[PDB]
Amino acid sequence: GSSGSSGPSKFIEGLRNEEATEGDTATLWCELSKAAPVEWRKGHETLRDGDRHSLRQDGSRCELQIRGLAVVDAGEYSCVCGQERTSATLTVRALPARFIESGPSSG
Repeated sequence: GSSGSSGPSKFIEGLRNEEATEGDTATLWCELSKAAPVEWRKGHETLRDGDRHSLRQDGSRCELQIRGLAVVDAGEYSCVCGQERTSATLTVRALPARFIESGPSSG
């Protein structure tokens, strides 16, 4: 018929340097050798779902979301599931200080 679950949870693809643009919403993902609840961390704190953050994983796929990208956010995100742990640097290009204009010409 079917099989069970053998071996712990090990990152297959692992997290890679995610470079996005300020303002946008960075989205990182990583494959898992097995289906299990993982955890995301940003520096000296454990990310959580509810505050400008979305932590969810489908079967054996993790996907972290960080609404409100900033220059400070860009650093190093770590993912912990059980015994193994991965890390990756995130870059955030600060939007070019621009201005808004009503209109070039009139008519």
